Amino acid sequence: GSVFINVKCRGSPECLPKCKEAIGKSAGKCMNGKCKCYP
Repeated sequence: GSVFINVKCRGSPECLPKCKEAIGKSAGKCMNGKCKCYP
């Protein structure tokens, strides 16, 4: 499962820097309006 973060998004690319800062990897997607990250 992905790591859920409380950061809203309208597409997946914007999540990559948010994920990198939250969990340390530029790996993620926007799902149901919030970023999901993969450590």
